[PDB]
Amino acid sequence: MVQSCSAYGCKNRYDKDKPVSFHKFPLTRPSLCKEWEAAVRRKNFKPTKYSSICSEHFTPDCFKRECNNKLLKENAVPTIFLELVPR
Ligand SMILES: [Zn+2]
Repeated sequence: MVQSCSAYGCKNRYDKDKPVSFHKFPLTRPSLCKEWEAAVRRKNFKPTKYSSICSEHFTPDCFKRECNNKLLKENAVPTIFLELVPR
């Protein structure tokens, strides 16, 4: 537990061992960004400290980029909270 994320009551942990990464709510990805909202599903993901997501929810394939701490290409999505379902 060396870093928080948006995911309500998440079990993330920025440890030297745990290869978990963290990202901040992006602006380059807007429409798709709506998807990120699902990543939260909370009252209203306030960009104050919640404007960020952890890898634990993202798909391994979404980490194709070997950047410093910015891995969430157009593909990026918090699948784990994929609300998109047969309404
Ligand atoms: Zn998380």
